Amino acid sequence: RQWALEDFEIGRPLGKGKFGNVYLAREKQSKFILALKVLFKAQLEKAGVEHQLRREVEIQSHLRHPNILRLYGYFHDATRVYLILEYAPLGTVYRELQKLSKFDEQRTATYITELANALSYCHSKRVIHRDIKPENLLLGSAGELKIADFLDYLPPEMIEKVDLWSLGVLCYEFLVGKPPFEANTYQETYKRISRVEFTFPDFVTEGARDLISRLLKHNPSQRPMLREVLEHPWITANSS
Ligand SMILES: CNc1nccc(-c2cccnc2Oc2ccc(NC(=O)Nc3cccc(C(F)(F)F)c3)cc2C)n1
Repeated sequence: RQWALEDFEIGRPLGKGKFGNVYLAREKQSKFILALKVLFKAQLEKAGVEHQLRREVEIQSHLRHPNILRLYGYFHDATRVYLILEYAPLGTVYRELQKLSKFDEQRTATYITELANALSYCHSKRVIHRDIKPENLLLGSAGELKIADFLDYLPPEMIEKVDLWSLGVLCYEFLVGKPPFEANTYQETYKRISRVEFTFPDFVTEGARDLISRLLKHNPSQRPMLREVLEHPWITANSS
């Protein structure tokens, strides 16, 4: 397939992102609704990520999972790069979280389940996802989470099995409304993650504390496998 900008009808802006604006779009060849990101060669060059982007897209093109935001393909012209992406009608988990302040245990477990299934898919094909932020987590029409990930969220080994640490930080944030190691200073945040200093408010149930505590280990090897997250009693009791 040899894509071009002529193949799409451009609709409303969906906001700014890292290295370009994202627009609602509709492909003339199929009438199908999607999202189009516009990037700039000069901006990608000035930083030095042009080679990292070309790799990410090649990997991203070969991933078919309902909990990963689909990259249908890509193209470029003289001065721009274009990503053809699945549109997520329900927005970000980030925005939802600040709207709702926090999530109950059914919403959290269901999300973690969805994440762990997407992270399992990627494991069975030797693809590794680093840190995962709520900003990179999008929502489809049926409310299902979709990963759009091509300090507070980084494990101790990346600042001094990364998937699992991310699952633990998110599970905490979803229920509590703030990341577990957040502090007023970058140095204080550093100390928290390195020493793994988190405390639960009174309302976090014991089953959730067991999962989070097993996920937030300093030693990467002592973190559970993704199957063990999916079979955890708290997860299966609360997931839809
Ligand atoms: C509302 N529904 C909806 N639906 C689909 C999209 C959006 C969307 C909207 C606004 C912004 N990003 C949006 O989606 C994204 C689109 C790509 C990316 N990833 C990305 O830009 N990665 C990226 C870039 C440069 C260099 C690099 C590199 F190579 F350096 F790592 C890696 C991440 C998001 C989150 N929104």
